[PDB]
Formats: sequence, structure tokens, C-alpha cells
Amino acid sequence: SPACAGRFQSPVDIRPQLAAFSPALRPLELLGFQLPPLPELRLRNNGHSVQLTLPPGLEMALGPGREYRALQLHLHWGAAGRPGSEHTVEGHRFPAEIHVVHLSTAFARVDEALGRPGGLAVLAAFLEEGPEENSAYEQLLSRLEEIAEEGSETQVPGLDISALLPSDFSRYFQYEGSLTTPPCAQGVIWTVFQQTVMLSAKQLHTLSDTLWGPGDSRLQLNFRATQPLNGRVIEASFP
Amino acid sequence: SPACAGRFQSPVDIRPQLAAFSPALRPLELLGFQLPPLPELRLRNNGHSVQLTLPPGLEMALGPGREYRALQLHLHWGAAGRPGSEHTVEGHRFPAEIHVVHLSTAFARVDEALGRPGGLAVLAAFLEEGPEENSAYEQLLSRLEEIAEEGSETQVPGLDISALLPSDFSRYFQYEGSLTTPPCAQGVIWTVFQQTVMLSAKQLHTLSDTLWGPGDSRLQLNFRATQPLNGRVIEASFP
Ligand SMILES: CS(=O)(=O)c1c(N[C@H]2CC[C@@H](O)CC2)c(F)c(S(N)(=O)=O)c(F)c1N[C@H]1CC[C@@H](O)CC1
Ligand SMILES: CS(=O)(=O)c1c(N[C@H]2CC[C@H](O)CC2)c(F)c(S(N)(=O)=O)c(F)c1N[C@H]1CC[C@@H](O)CC1
Ligand SMILES: [Zn+2]
Ligand SMILES: [Zn+2]
Repeated sequence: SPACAGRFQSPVDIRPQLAAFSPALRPLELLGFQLPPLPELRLRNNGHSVQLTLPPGLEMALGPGREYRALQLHLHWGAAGRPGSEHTVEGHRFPAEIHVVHLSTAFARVDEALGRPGGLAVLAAFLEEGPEENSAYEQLLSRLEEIAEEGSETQVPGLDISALLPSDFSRYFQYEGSLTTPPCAQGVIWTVFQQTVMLSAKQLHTLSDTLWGPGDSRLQLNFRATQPLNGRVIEASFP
Repeated sequence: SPACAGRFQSPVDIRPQLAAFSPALRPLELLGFQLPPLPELRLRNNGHSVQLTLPPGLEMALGPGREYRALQLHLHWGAAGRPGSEHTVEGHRFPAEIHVVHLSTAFARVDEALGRPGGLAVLAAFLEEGPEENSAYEQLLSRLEEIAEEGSETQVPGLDISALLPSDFSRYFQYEGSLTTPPCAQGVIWTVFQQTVMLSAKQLHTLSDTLWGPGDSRLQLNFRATQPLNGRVIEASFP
């Protein structure tokens, strides 16, 4: 895919000292993320990541008049004693990263949004080790064994999707970039939370050690190398 | 259209003390705007404004990878002793306003771009009274009497469109709003130059007094009322 050779790709190394403070960046707003248990959602090992397909009615705004609907979420992760976030901060790679991918309400389908400015928006948070079992994450992680095989899927009860994200929606970096998988189309608005989410050591081990990918290989280290900013300026919602 | 009653319409009152400075807003880039004398350009009285069709090749960027092509320019103006700008600054209405309308390179057609975020971008500058005659604007103003009649049109020599704009391309306000005429589509990026351009009192009179609209009416005061921000924050490219 030729867009994988674009000048403005993701992910990137975030250098907060070079980030631009912009007070137009208000707290993110999420609506409908607190799901009932039924209907169930589909959790799939696609051989490259674990992805959770989201139902209609999850609305996200980056600001007034900047409205999106959530499509899916997926994870990026490393391996035993090796971090696997996609984004880095000052060259630091975090253990894992969650991405929640959204479609602008001006478009009915992803294929019309691809490459259009602000057509797609991704919410990204780093996952780090904390002392406690994260109960929202446990609902997904406890099902990975069921989908160990490449191309397998299982149904899971609806949960509070917003509980997979940090509680602080006010402090984030934002920049324009790309999908990180072919076709790497540009125009994607990336939002990366400052606050991280905490999983237990056991949870992080389940995530990195359970799933299999193409041809008898463990699905691990499933992150793209850092791409140059190439003159883009990362914005921050805080000085 | 009911879209004229949408929440994120244009024009607006700019309040510079409430604008958000974002250092990410780089100088505008306008290439290919210095047109040769041939081919000639269509200038047209549509009954609502005077419009100049622009050729292919006028490239405009609002930031890295956010590129546009100019389609047309048109003007908004008052009457004798009555200002007719669309935007206001702290309640002050300027004598007139120029709009240069552009299409995102991510969209092949205007009709696909209408209602999509960033599909269209308009460059807007205030016209004020100064002591000198303005050479750039004379090229257009001297041609108005030939098209005084609703629906009439004429061909004009190519001109340097960029010469119609203010001096410092690094100093502007920017927000997302709408077309200021039906269909009032949202998702339009408005960039409003901080500095103005100056015309003579005679030129201003030529602009406001020469053209005829529907009925046997003068074509005057062709500006929409100020619309609420509804929580939108206007950005500024300077502290
Ligand atoms: C196809 S996908 O859901 O897994 C996907 C990924 N997956 C990558 C995991 C790690 C890599 O080693 C290979 C594949 C991804 F990273 C982005 S990302 N990081 O750009 O957000 C995605 F958006 C989607 N899915 C997209 C969005 C839905 C749309 O239909 C196109 C594909
Ligand atoms: C009627 S018009 O074309 O002169 C016009 C345009 N042109 C657009 C029309 C819709 C799109 O399909 C292509 C571009 C425009 F962009 C704005 S604006 N301000 O939104 O940029 C206008 F105000 C006017 N004309 C108006 C008509 C009513 C009159 O009172 C003021 C001028
Ligand atoms: Zn991803
Ligand atoms: Zn206009």
C-alpha cells in the first residue's frame, strides 16, 4: 500500500517539550460507552492483534462539532520483559497500548473516510503495571485462551468500554497521522492520553503470552516502528 | 435549508482576547496564485455577489499535508455609509470582506466535500478605507459596470490573486463553521487574516454602488448576521 510510504505516518515519538500548548483542546466527551451485558460483542484474534468490535451508539466528541462513532478497539503489546506500545514518550516504550478507532459522523463507511481530513479518530492510552487486577481488562483478558488460535473469535458480554481508558479525559496530546496497518491512510486524528491505565503483572503476561499469530509463532511485539514527525507539531491540552 | 439552523454556523464575532493561541498554526502557504494575463477569467454578477472563477493550479496549505485548491473568490459589502463585512471583530463591522473558497485535495468534487469536516476552506480578509488607490482591487472594480446587470458576466485578464490579501500570512484566526448562504453546510474551515487590506473611498463606492440584484434592487448589504459560537473556540496563530 503506497500510503504506508506517506510523509505523515503514525506512530510517533512524543517529546512533550516540543509539544504545543493549545487551550482550544477541551476534555474529550464519550456517550453510550456504558453497555448492557446483552447483546454480546465479538472478540477476535485476527493474527495481528486482539480486537473487540463495538456496537452502534458509542458517540465520542473531540470538541463542539467534532463528532465520531466508535467502531472497534484493539491492543498492542510486547513480550516477557519487552515493552510493546506503539507511541513512545521521550524514547520510552510502555508495556502495551489500547487504540479505540472511530468514524466521523459525516461518513457512513470507513472506505469513504480513509485519507479524508479528520475522517477517522483514534483514542490511545498506554497500559502499565499496577498492583491490582484491572477488572474491566479482566473481562477481555480472561477470554484470550479461547481465542489463542490465529483467526479465532468468541463472544463477550458488554461492559463499560470507558473503563478500559484512563479516567482523566482532560490531559492529552493530539496530532494528525495515519493508520499503522496497511493501508496506512493519512488524515487520522490521534489522541494520546497523558494518564496511563494500570494492569497487574499477571494481566500483562496473559496479554503477551496467550495468543498465536501466522504459522506457529506467538503473537507478540505487534507494534510499528516510530515514524518521524517530519515537521508536524504535536499539540497538548495542558502547558 | 434547515441546515441554516445548525449549531456551528458562520459568520461569527471574533473576540481576540478569547482566542486560543496555538503555536501549531504555521504560516499559510499559497502557491500558483500569480496568474499570467492569459487565459482570462470569468467574472460574474450572480445577483447575490460578484464572483471570479479561478483556474486549476492555485495550491493552498493550512498545515502539513492539509492541502487545498482555490475554486473562486467573491466579496461581501455594505452600502454608502454602511459597512458590509460578514465577520466582525469585537462588534466592529468592516466596509467589506473578500472570500477565497477552496476544496480539499482529498475530495474530487465540491458536492462530496459539503458537510464533511475540512472539505472546504475559505480564506477571509477585511477590506478597509485607506488613502491610496489599491492597484490589485482596481483590476476587478474597474470591470463591475460592464456586469451591473443581475446574471451578466465578462472575461478579465489574469491577475495576482495573492495581491488581494493582507501582508502577513503568519497572523490569522481560524475556526470551523458553515457556508454563509444556503445550503449553509457545516465543516468549513474559516481562516480570517488579522490584518486588513486598504481600498480608497472611491473604490469602496464602486464596489457597493455599481451592481444590481433581484427585482430592481441594488446589490448591497450582501452579508449574513453574526451566529453564536456555541462553545467553539476561535484559534489564533499569534500570542
Ligand atoms: C486490522 S486491525 O483491527 O487489527 C487494526 C490494527 N491492527 C494491527 C495490529 C499490530 C500490527 O502488527 C498489524 C495490525 C491497527 F493497528 C489499527 S490502527 N493502530 O491504525 O489504529 C487499526 F485501525 C485496525 N483496524 C482499522 C480500523 C477499522 C477499519 O476498518 C480499518 C482497519
Ligand atoms: C452564491 S455564491 O457562489 O456567490 C457564494 C459561495 N459559493 C459557494 C457556493 C456553494 C458551494 O457549492 C460552492 C462555493 C460561497 F462559498 C459563499 S460563502 N460566504 O459561504 O463562502 C457565499 F457567501 C456566496 N454568495 C452569497 C449569496 C448571498 C449573498 O447575500 C451573499 C453572497
Ligand atoms: Zn492500533
Ligand atoms: Zn462569502
